Amino acid sequence: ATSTKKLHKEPATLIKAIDGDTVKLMYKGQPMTFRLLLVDTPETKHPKKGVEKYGPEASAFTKKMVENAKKIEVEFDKGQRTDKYGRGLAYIYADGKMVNEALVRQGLAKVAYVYKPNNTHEQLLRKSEAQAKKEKLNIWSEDNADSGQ
Repeated sequence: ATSTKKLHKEPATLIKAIDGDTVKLMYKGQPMTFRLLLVDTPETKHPKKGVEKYGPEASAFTKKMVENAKKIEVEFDKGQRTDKYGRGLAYIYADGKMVNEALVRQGLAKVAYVYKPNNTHEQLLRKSEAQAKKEKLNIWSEDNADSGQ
């Protein structure tokens, strides 16, 4: 595949995360929001009696992986760069780990709708989503017995 790859990663710092998909990071010497591309997080405000499933989970792993990951790199996809709300459409890499591939392989986020041309790390997100569903992690842990009946 190519000789030395055609995509690189720029250095960025942490500023202030808000949700599991919305995270503010310092890039280009300026405060810019970043929305995990091809990623989707569950709402934690729908319920007023407190989330009993997984409300405060992706948000805690987002601020914990970004606050600890000293090497945070960002990689914009050849697709657009900013959504219509000024969101940084790209992928995050905490400690050389695809933050998006982590929340998805952990069973705390599903692959967001796929819209071309944004489709680079798509098949990869499909494999991680299948693993979480194959391990019954968090949301994928609904099977009770399914042994005959």
